[PDB]
Amino acid sequence: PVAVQCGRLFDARSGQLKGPHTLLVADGRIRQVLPGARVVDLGDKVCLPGWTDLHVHLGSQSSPQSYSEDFRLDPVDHAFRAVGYAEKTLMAGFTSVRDLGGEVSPHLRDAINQGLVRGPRIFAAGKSIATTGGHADPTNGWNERLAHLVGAPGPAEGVVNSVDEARQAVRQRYKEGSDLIKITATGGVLSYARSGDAPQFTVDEIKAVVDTARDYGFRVAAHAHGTEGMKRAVQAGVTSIEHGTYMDDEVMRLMKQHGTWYVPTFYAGRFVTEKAAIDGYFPEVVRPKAARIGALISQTAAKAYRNGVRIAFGTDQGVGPHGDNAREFVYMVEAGIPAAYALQAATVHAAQVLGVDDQGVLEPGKRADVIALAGNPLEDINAVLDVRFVMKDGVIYKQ
Amino acid sequence: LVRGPRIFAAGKSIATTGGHADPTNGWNERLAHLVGAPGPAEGVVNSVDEARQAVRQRYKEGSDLIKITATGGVLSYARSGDAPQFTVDEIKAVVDTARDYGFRVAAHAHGTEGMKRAVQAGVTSIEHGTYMDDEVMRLMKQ
Amino acid sequence: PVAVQCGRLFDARSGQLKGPHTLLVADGRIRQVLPGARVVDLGDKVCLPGWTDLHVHLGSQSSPQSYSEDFRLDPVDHAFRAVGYAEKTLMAGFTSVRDLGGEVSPHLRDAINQGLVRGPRIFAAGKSIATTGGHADPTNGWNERLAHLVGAPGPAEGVVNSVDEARQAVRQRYKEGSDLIKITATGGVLSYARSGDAPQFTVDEIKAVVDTARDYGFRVAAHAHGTEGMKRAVQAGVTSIEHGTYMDDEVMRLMKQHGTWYVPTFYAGRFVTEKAAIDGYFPEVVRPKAARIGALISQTAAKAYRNGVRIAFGTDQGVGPHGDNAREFVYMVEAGIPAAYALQAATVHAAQVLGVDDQGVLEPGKRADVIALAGNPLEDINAVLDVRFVMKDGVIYKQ
Amino acid sequence: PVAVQCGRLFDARSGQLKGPHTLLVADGRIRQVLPGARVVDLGDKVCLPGWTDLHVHLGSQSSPQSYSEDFRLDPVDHAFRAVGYAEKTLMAGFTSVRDLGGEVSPHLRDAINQGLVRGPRIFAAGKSIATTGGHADPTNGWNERLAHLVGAPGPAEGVVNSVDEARQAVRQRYKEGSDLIKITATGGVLSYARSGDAPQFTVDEIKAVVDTARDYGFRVAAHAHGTEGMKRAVQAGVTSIEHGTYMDDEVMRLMKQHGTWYVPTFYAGRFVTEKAAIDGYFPEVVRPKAARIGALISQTAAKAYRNGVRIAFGTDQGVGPHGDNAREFVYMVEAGIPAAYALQAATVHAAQVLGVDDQGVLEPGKRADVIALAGNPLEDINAVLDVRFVMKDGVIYKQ
Ligand SMILES: N[C@@H](Cc1ccccc1)C(=O)O
Ligand SMILES: N[C@@H](Cc1ccccc1)C(=O)O
Ligand SMILES: N[C@@H](Cc1ccccc1)C(=O)O
Ligand SMILES: N[C@@H](Cc1ccccc1)C(=O)O
Ligand SMILES: [Zn+2]
Ligand SMILES: [Zn+2]
Ligand SMILES: [Zn+2]
Ligand SMILES: [Zn+2]
Ligand SMILES: [Zn+2]
Ligand SMILES: [Zn+2]
Ligand SMILES: [Zn+2]
Repeated sequence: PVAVQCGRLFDARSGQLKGPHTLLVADGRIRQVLPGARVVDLGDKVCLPGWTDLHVHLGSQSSPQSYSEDFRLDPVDHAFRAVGYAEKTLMAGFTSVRDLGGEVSPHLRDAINQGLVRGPRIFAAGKSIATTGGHADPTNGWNERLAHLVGAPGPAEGVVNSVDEARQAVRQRYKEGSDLIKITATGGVLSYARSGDAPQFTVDEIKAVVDTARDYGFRVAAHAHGTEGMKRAVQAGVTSIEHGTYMDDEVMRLMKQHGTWYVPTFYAGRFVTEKAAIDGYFPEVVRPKAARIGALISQTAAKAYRNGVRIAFGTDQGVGPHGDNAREFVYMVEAGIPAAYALQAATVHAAQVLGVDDQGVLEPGKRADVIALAGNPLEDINAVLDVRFVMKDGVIYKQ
Repeated sequence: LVRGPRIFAAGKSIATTGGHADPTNGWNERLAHLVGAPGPAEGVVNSVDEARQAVRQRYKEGSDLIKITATGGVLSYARSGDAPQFTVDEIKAVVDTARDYGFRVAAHAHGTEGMKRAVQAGVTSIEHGTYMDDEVMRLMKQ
Repeated sequence: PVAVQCGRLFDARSGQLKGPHTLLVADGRIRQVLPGARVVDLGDKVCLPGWTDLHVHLGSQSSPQSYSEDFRLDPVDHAFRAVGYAEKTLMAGFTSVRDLGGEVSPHLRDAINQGLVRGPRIFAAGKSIATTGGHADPTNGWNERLAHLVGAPGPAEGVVNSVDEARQAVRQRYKEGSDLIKITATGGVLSYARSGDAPQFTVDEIKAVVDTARDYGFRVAAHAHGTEGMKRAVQAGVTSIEHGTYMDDEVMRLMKQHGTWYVPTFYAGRFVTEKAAIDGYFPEVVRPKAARIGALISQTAAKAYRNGVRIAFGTDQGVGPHGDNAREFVYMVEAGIPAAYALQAATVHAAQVLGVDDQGVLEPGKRADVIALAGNPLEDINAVLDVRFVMKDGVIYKQ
Repeated sequence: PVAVQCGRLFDARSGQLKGPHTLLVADGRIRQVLPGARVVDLGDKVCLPGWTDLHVHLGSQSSPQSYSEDFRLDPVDHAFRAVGYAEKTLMAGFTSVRDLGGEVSPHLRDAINQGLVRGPRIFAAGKSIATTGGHADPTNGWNERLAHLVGAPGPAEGVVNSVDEARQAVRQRYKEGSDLIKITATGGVLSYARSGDAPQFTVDEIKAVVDTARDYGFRVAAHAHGTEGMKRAVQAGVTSIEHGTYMDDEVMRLMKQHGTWYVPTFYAGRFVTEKAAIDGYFPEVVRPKAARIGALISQTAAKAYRNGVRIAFGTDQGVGPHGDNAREFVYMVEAGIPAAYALQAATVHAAQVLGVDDQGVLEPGKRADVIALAGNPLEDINAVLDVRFVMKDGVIYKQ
């Protein structure tokens, strides 16, 4: 039971910044909010709800040695790195994340929930579902010998080629403690494959995935660059679309009429655009796709925002360095999106994307996830780069 | 050889991947890798043809009837307890295959949706009926 | 470039407590000691070299649920616990440990060396070498189905039955990044096997293990309860003997003539004796062995010390809770061993056991592992339970 | 707390029949014997210690359908028969048995010890150790397809071909919960192999088996028909020899000097001789061996007894029907062995063969295994076929 006196409070529901306020917190919930036991004085700081990043990969981080780790490193090394990654993510002001791929994240979520390590609240997708040769196929680029001693990946490994295999893959993800489902509808940039945006799912397979996920209470996120795969994913009924690179007017209309959420991920596009100029950083098959696809996200996201498509906050950290997520906010404001909507997309719209109602706004009966900033972010957007106070579930982690 | 009652045996219970009767729930990655993904011979089905093969495999092993788990359960090492784990097509395939071999089908069900699917497919008995409601009651009576 | 000013200093080379001293720490080494840049002041505290624990298992900790973790838990789950275990071990005053079994410990050592997590300096053995049905056999207690699924373990898994297999197992431990070798010469208490002290190695096999390890520059530690297996291990040429449970005068003469080190591990025996009186804590096949064997270590260690057998500090944490290793000191003093020798066995004798010469004494040119206690340990031993200052390699971790 | 009053008592230590006696049974042991709480009255019956059968196979019983059960029956089907087999064996007067082969018998021993089923006290050997193509090879007679499916058996399956393999096989039998070791030194009758008495072990392999078993505290029993293999087994140091079919003067001298025990098994030879005259009962490869070898046991056992070879009681039930083991007594008497020695071989010599000292004679401080006969066995041996009172460990199972 504590009382946090905030000099200025940001309302995520209305998007407006209020004046001095007091928050009485008990049992990890916001017990009461008073306009105008232990006292926490942040009377010269701007208070906000904890941020949510809807696209992270806490089990990896890009480096020049990435494309060999799968042959040299064990999951235990990735877990030891993920401890520091999760600590840096929590200290940057993000009290919740959605992990969109990786088999160490559910274990890390269990460890954080038990109290062994510090970090955010993780909504884990587990292994991403793909087709043969797809963006998430775990055998792309392997020679004949390794592929022969591995075998052709199947539904247990996340690779499907029919409706029944898609059903089995969704059920296998449920068996392993996943919180949601992730599919790759088209090709990608960082995969060891020729194509970058070709459609890799049929409408029947995506419909089977969505129908199976509805039975287990799972939401489906879709990775899509090309227009045809994005259209198939939207018409099948996925909840969110990732990177939306080649989105057009018909896809925009379908998104608006369906209510699908859009996650642009400015940070990943800028990172892959900058890192493709360095010789030898990416493999020769990856570099042209990175150079071509990275420099379109800002334009596509600005066009989608101007047309009324619902946009939510997500960065794809795992390509960029963990702990620098808030820079995305800056990229959102220099692309023509107002700062208030940018903060709403990380606080109140992120909860709608996640399908929960116990977080997002500083209201009674909700989780006590509170952060504070030195400066007011509605005038200068760089103020989000200096987080002073972090509290999660009523426990103070930075003060 | 021994004393006891007259036994009508069902054998291994048919389930889906991660179901209440899945024999690999809660096993770590190593044991599950040396076991492999259970299939129709092990009682785990994910399609109509797999359900047909599972019913025929139970017949091959001298079963007297068929047992399926339509929803989740309590004592299983799985997260859910009543979520629907069978599609209507799979249960219909199970019942149609069992009718050919003279088998009756018993269904384990806690949640309402799985119970409704099992009843509308044509199972003989429903087990534990935990979240039964008025519509399921009417369907069972009819 | 720091200078630490201690009110009283302990000399591990001689076993006496000196007066005020100043130590100049630069580049991670002890540069120069002065009788009587930045200044650290511990003028009311007693300064000592950092302790070494020669028997730990940082990848496990005994609990009521232990004997099922082999079927329900993954290595990443163990690594997430090992992070906290290592943090507690380092914080308790132990800047160096010798891990005597486990496949996670080398990865934790690499992570600590890279700076990802905090912990002591680890000398890891990796997998322990045993025979078929031995104390360290990873398949003991499994049913026929699982045992057929995995197959009979061989030299790669650490199970040997001949001279060539022992050679290959030593080379396989070298291939996996081990710093030393560990064998189980007899049966044990916590294994799922019927015997507790029967001889499980032949002289030829142990000689082959020692001869192979000598080529690769390793030292061999042997776990031994029974007199025949321990005699075989001593006569083959192992470096240290663990738990010495049924040691007698012929064995004592052999160790005195051979120069073998002895590690009693009071804490493990006391812990198993206490836990054998709780119903259901241990399996039914384990409880009688624990009750019989636990209550003999104290007497055997005292009677070995009275005859002049060289004794080194070890606890077997992993059986007891990590971070409580200093309590072993108390068990050493109440058994008739002077506190000066108890501290020397953990500082200067531990370095001799490890085979290194860059640690153990606070002398110029050696690593700067310095701990400080509030009270004086040479009058009351319980003062070892309150560590106030911990420094390792020149970096302060507690002050 | 019971008192049993017997009209006449047999002294197994001396071989004489005493007069009336009273035995006080408390806590499962014989407490005190009186010449001349609850009272059990057997005043018109002869009291004896419970018998021991040193050669049984409680997991099988010979039948016309035997040589197909390896392909159509599961172990549970055998356990359900073993329940009744053990009940009949205990009810026939045998309170202790030594099982000389089978993977179900250790489980039956555990079940009887836990009290789930009724039966005698079992000393089980587990799998029998043989060489490639040996009498106990579990793959003899299979076609190429099945043999390729299972693969060539190794030490885990009980087949050895070298010293290290024999060591590993002994350790593997120890790992599976065996109480002793069993090897087949020569060929046999009931195996699906060409030979019946050829030497199938080398001296080095048997010496390795014996030396390994001595470390783990086991005794070794060797099945042997031919003189070369039996000589090798005797000179290596086995504890007992089974069936002794082609024993000669040199072998007899070797057993007399070494102190080896001899188990003739009259019943098995008589049964195979009787069943070799029925068409189709045995396979064509088995019938000539049975007809040749069965009709030599009686003569060999009698002529071995005349030379002073120590003889112990054994039948090989599993070949003949369980519960008819006492008939062997008759076969012993008509072959020239006195009834007193026949009873001593089953009571006091059996304990020496087993290596235990808590059974065999009705003396204070020993287990209370007491049987009673209606008639006097020292005048008519057929009285052993009518057992009226059976008690084991102080619990009355028949009265
Ligand atoms: N994960 C994305 C990275 C990316 C995002 C956005 C733009 C460009 C690249 C991919 O590999 O396809
Ligand atoms: N077998 C049932 C047990 C049960 C029956 C009825 C009610 C609750 C539990 C299950 O695990 O689901
Ligand atoms: N590792 C030892 C534990 C132990 C140490 C000392 C005494 C008793 C037990 C064992 O299981 O055998
Ligand atoms: N087990 C013996 C049976 C037997 C015993 C005695 C004489 C003849 C046969 C065998 O098959 O060889
Ligand atoms: Zn993506
Ligand atoms: Zn991604
Ligand atoms: Zn049920
Ligand atoms: Zn040990
Ligand atoms: Zn140990
Ligand atoms: Zn035999
Ligand atoms: Zn036999």
